[PDB]
Amino acid sequence: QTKPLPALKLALEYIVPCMNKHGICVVDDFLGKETGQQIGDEVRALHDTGKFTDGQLVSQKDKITWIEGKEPGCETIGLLMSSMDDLIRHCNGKLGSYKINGRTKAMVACYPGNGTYVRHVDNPNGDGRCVTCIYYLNKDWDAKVSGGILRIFPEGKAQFADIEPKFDRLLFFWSDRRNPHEVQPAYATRYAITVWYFDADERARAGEKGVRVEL
Ligand SMILES: N#Cc1ccc(-c2cccc3ncnn23)cc1
Ligand SMILES: [Fe+2]
Repeated sequence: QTKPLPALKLALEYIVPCMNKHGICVVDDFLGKETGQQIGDEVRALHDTGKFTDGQLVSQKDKITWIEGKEPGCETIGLLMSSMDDLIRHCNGKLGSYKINGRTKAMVACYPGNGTYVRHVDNPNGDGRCVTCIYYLNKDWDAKVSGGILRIFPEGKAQFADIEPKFDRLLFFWSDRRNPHEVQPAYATRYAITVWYFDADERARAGEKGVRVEL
């Protein structure tokens, strides 16, 4: 007896108030089992064929790739991105005073899970990114056995959030200092896709994390 929520309804009746109140918003069953397993297979195919780069080489002074959405074998990742963009479009105007004029490409990541991430802020220095969006791909993830919980500590609140990296879960949170977060050790392989959305004013006033594409 079940139906998908129209994006406008999901954005305005849930995402906007959740974000404005808590700065964090979880949406389960975002795309359904079929589209989600297709994304998983595409992500796993990229990994098996050796298209990922060591993530420690990116950050220094996990394994990742950046997906635009139109590449061969990434069609459904492109659809995920379109569906995310639609939600943000229906929100835009009402997520704080942000006006979102773009986003990064999709960061597709494999986290091997062998006791691997410390508390950090995604955007500490006003790099322009205002909303972090993560989509998880781990079928039948059991956190008791496997770990890998994202813990978020909203700043100046007497509460925190424990987000399992669950299949077909879409997560939004403010990328700035409001949401320091850590990832507890994991003991199985994980896949996720992260996109960051840009506020126009902060972006204009400021690698691949600094590349704004249109929605
Ligand atoms: N599944 C899964 C999965 C695991 C770890 C992270 C990860 C790594 C490093 C920093 C960071 N910040 C927020 N998530 N996250 C993201 C997704
Ligand atoms: Fe993070």
